[PDB]
Amino acid sequence: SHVDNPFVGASGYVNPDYSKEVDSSIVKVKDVQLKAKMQVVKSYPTYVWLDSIDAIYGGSRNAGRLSLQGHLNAALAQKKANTPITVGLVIYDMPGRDCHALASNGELPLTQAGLQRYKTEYIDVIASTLANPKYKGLRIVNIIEPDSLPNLVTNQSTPACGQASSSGIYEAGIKYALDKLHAIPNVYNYMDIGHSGWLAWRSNMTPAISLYTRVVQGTAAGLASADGFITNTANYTPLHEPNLPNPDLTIGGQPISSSTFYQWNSVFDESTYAEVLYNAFVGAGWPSKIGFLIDTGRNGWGGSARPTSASGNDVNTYVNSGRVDRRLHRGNWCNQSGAGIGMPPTAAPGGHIHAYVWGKGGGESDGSSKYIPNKQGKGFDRYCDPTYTTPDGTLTGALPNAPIAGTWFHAHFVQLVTNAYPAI
Repeated sequence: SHVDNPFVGASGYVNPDYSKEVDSSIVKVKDVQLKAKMQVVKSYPTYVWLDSIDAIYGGSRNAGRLSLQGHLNAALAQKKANTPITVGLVIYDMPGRDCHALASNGELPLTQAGLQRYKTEYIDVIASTLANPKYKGLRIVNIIEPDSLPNLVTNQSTPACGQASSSGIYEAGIKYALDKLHAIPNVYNYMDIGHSGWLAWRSNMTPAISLYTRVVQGTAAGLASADGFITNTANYTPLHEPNLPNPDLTIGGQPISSSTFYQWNSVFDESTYAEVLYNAFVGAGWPSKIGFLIDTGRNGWGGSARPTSASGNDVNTYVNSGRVDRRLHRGNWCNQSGAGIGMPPTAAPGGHIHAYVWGKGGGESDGSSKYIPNKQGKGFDRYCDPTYTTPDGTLTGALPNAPIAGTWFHAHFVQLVTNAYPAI
């Protein structure tokens, strides 16, 4: 029943809510070739974010979206005979969610009372829904709480993150999620582990690896509770930086890793990141068969200005000429301009990569560019404000006139399709 890599030989569930979002853009554009590229984009599986208790129930409780059961019912109707199918879910309601965000939309407080709600009203309801014999023929693939554990390693100076650590609540929430979800034999769990590479940098690697190891080892099944890891969830870092294959290359006596853009971080892309983590986890005693997912929904960095080479007599000129990631700063995560769709969802593309997945479907907003009245409790994170100067000293790169988090952003969508790499 429980196979090593649930993506092998399997189709994927195509979410009709994402299709309906895409359709809303198709009818606005008169370019029939662009319409066609959008038809193709909505043919790909996209992950379903359970970003609140309300998201489990759908309907009027969640902006008209399908309930969890509605998703699982639709998945049944898409399953081909004698062919497995994966249903992608994002488990995303940690107490004190997004401790490093300027404005988190997480509903649950970072308290023991918050944790008990997480257990009873969120995880337990999801787990009992997934355990229904009606759905035994589906393979459920979970992205486990993005934007949670890595902050305990890199952002402990932020008070909310220091408290997520010292309270034990993040670790308690992950353990409970893994215990209840791994107990269902057709459920596969992939631990979110960020994207930047800062988790692997210098004195961060040991606490990062030991943190993930300690949390999963303490579950009932130990390391078997996690089938693997996922990087780049909802972010933009490219699969490869093809013009900068060697971070140690020196120009003017300095390695290009020391350019402004990388700030001494030798991990330039998600392929390098996943391999660095894989080797470290195997070094910590994880089984060699662990797999990595990479979210490639918005990390293509294509279009007609994508660099094809690198040149320059100093590391900054060189790196900036050649990097396909065109962001002002690798810390800019919201509604990024210039970004394009990346690799389509792809099973077992090579090595220890179990799959390329569209963790976040391109076109949905990362947050509004102002505070917009809404009934979902979605706020205004200045990292979504195009005019905001971040603590890193650059603007955000976010697209202007953005709607609230998790709702459709037509202008970003058109841009993402136009700039797809590979092209649609």
